[PDB]
Amino acid sequence: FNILLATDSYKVTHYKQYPPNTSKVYSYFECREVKYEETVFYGLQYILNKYLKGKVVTKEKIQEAKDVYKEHFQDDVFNEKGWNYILEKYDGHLPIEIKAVPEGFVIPRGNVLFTVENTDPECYWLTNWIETILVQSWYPITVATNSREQKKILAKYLLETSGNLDGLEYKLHDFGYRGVSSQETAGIGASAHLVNFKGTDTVAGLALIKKYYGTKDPVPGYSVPAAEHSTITAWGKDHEKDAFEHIVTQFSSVPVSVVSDSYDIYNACEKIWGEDLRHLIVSRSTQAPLIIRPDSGNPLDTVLKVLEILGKKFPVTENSKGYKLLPPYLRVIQGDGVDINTLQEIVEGMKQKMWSIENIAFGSGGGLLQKLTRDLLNCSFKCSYVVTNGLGINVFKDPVADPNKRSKKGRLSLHRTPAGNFVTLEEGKGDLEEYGQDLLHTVFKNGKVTKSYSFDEIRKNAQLNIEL
Amino acid sequence: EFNILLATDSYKVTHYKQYPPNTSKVYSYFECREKVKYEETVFYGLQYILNKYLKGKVVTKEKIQEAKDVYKEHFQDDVFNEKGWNYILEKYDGHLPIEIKAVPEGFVIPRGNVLFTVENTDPECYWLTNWIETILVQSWYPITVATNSREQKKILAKYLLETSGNLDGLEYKLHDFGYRGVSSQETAGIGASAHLVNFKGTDTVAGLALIKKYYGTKDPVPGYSVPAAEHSTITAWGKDHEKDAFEHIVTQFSSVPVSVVSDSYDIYNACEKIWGEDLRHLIVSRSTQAPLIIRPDSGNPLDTVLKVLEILGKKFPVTENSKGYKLLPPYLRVIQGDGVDINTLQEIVEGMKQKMWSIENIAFGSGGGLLQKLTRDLLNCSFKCSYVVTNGLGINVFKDPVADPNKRSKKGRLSLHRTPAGNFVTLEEGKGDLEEYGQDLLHTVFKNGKVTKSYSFDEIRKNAQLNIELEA
Ligand SMILES: O=C(NCc1ccc2sccc2c1)[C@H]1CCCN(c2ncnc3nn(-c4ccc(C(F)(F)F)cc4)cc23)C1
Ligand SMILES: O=C(NCc1ccc2sccc2c1)[C@H]1CCCN(c2ncnc3nn(-c4ccc(C(F)(F)F)cc4)cc23)C1
Ligand SMILES: [Cl-]
Repeated sequence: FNILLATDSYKVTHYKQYPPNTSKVYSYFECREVKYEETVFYGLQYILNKYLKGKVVTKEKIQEAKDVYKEHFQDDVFNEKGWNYILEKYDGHLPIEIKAVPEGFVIPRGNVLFTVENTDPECYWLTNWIETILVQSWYPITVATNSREQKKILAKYLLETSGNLDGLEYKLHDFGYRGVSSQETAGIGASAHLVNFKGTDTVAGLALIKKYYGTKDPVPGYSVPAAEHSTITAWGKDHEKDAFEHIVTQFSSVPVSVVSDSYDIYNACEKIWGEDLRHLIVSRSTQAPLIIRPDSGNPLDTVLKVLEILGKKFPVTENSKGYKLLPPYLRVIQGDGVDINTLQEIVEGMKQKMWSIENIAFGSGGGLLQKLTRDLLNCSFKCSYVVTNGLGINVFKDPVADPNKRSKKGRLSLHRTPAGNFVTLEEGKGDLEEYGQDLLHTVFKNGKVTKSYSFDEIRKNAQLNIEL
Repeated sequence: EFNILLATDSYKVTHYKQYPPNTSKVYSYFECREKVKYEETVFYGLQYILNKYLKGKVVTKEKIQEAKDVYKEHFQDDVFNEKGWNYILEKYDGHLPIEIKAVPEGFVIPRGNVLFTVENTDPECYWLTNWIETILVQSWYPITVATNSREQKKILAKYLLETSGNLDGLEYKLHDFGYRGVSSQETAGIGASAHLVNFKGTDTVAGLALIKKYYGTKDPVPGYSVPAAEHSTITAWGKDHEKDAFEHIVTQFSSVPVSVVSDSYDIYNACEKIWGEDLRHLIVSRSTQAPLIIRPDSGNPLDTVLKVLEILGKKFPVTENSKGYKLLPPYLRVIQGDGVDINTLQEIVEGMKQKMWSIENIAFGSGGGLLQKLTRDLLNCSFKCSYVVTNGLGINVFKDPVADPNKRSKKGRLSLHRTPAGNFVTLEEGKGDLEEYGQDLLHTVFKNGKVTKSYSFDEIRKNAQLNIELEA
């Protein structure tokens, strides 16, 4: 990986664009103002370690960038001198200071989350060179936020229909491995999901967490055996019962998920699971239930009909809240067409039909990890302060067309209000000490990570109020 | 170091226990299922995955032990198929006994056709075909980026030809701004590579290194860029010094095209008063080869572009081209780089045509729309098992959910053929064996750990050409 080639093309030309005698460039990141009123800050530590720390400049990487940019621009605009200065004076370590709110923190929209500035007047251009790298923080931030908002919905309806939050952490399972754009995205996004839940089929997220964050337990996420359409349909259309019987027998003492919509979902629940193989189901342990998985049709209508079918073939109880409950050896997972919008429609529809959320878990793939954009939380990186000719000026952009696009001014700090909320102070006014100490911590300075967090601390920082 | 044993969906670790006993072959295919309609898809991206993740010695004793340890904790049971993976290590030196056949990269294929097939070449590795489903299915992303980018090229081609009379500079009309708007570094390189199948302009440098490394081009670089300002380089001069920043930047880049974002404070003021009066003398002296490209970054995309053009038309000498459409002087152009996606792009060029503005005046930049706002759902990319051999007898397998007709899968051994009318057809149940449809267009691209056929990025670009381009 070459950091010289890891930025937007036009930033190669920006060192020629600042006012002469600019010694400091200071920029910040924010999620500008389900409304997504607060965001989980997560992901920066991965980027600091993988891409920014240590000796990131070498003579080979300088020559490599020079050659590519010569052709890419059909001209020689690359700042070979500036990158050679960093190589010689700092042994390839970036003269940059980054301050950030602790990872896992839940911060309302419109607050400074991290800031970036150069620690050497010669590398004024370096602050915004690494904008492209740092701005991709939007994705772990957005995945963790949107997953936590789904946890809020599940927590509300689980508590309503069951009376507690038992198993809340396993109610949203990550199916997004094949639905995302790359391997690296799969690991990043799955790790952001594991901030809030414990269930994932995306194995790459586990290795990311151990390498860059760490956890007391051996792994941060868990899975169960499960069938796919290929392992069912390979038996032939007339032998779906044989496949079902073989699979739950092979996994008789662990939980097993079995997709049951290969040909007819309703038929499989009523006659195969509910009549032919019913004796293999009711014999199952509470620890290892059969989890029927519908994979097609309208998500809410399918779940309700599936439950109504199973309720008439199996012994239903009424829990202490008055809500119906399958026997402990039988559960349901809906892992098709689940995003935050449809998830809300399902649990509300289940509650209206007096079904407890204990009966169901959810799986999400593309919605959980792929259908998200930087626009969703307005993740933005803008320069707020420069020093030219020895006097610093507060800088901002205020487009006439859009008020929302307006940016913060000057040196920034994050503080607690007297009522315990968050406030971002502008124009260096945090130096007046009317709001206490600045919340941001130096996490990166001059090529070294100076403060880090375990994935256990991040999980505790990210918990819901209902859980506290 | 990447471990292929840890690069699949968790539950596929347990699937070797789930197939019918005495199964010697598992045969699966990839397609963009039938449901801007997206009637045809550019096949691109598989060669990247074959080389980066699948070829060579991908199994080692350390990687087997590593997977065993993680899996035991992950499932809280021992389900990992250590025996099957050690067989591949000892018998084939860690090379995957798999054969992959595929339509050539760059080919434009209508929806509902087999694009590649996967099968095991050793009866002991029946489970391996679908183990690598997750790795292979991620080809949906370069396929979808290339298809959606080509569809935007179609729109630009139609309106450029209508308002100008030719397609000059079409391959530069959609610029890739998506580096910071995507989910990771690897995604940025893959997606920018798929955009360069259809265009030449990119700010995502990672796509260039991917192409050189995995595909290659006769030319030194696949994509090109121009110097450009951002809000940070303008606003750093101060509120009252936007004119100073403008003047400094166009003078530093007197000799090449330079894009200057002009909406930091007031976009309309910048074009009418600053570009159009204060600095007009630095603009009109510019060469045709190195024009000033004014960039508006906010407000309604169509309304801003129209008002910007109306402002510039009154401060600068406009001509009427041979089609009757208005044209800025060659030293002055416009680029709209905000809020551009396939739907918005169509709205802009149509609105420009209604106001008698040539598409020659404008280029477009897209970030999130071009590379991040796409899903596997859009082209219905799907990987399914269509054929298996059990007890020596091959059977055609498929899924036919009652709730959804669209979810139904193809049956048996598959082949892709040219029809008598020149269209494409996918033959099911091994019927391609009959030879009534000509030669199978799928070629073996991967067999037993080796990439057996590869394509240059030059061939891919030729294969993906628009019909309008061919006639011209
Ligand atoms: O009772 C436990 N287990 C068995 C169990 C109970 C309820 C349900 S509801 C769907 C599955 C399931 C399974 C203990 C032991 C630990 C789990 N516990 C859980 N409590 C509440 N809801 C849970 N959902 N899942 C779950 C979700 C998705 C998947 C899959 F297939 F996608 F990977 C697998 C399991 C676990 C839940 C506590
Ligand atoms: O002298 C050439 N062009 C100058 C030119 C003409 C029209 C326009 S309209 C926007 C820019 C522009 C620039 C030759 C040489 C090669 C280019 N030619 C092109 N012909 C037609 N449309 C083109 N758009 N772009 C373009 C788009 C985006 C960006 C960026 F990076 F800022 F985003 C830069 C340039 C080039 C066009 C032919
Ligand atoms: Cl999905």
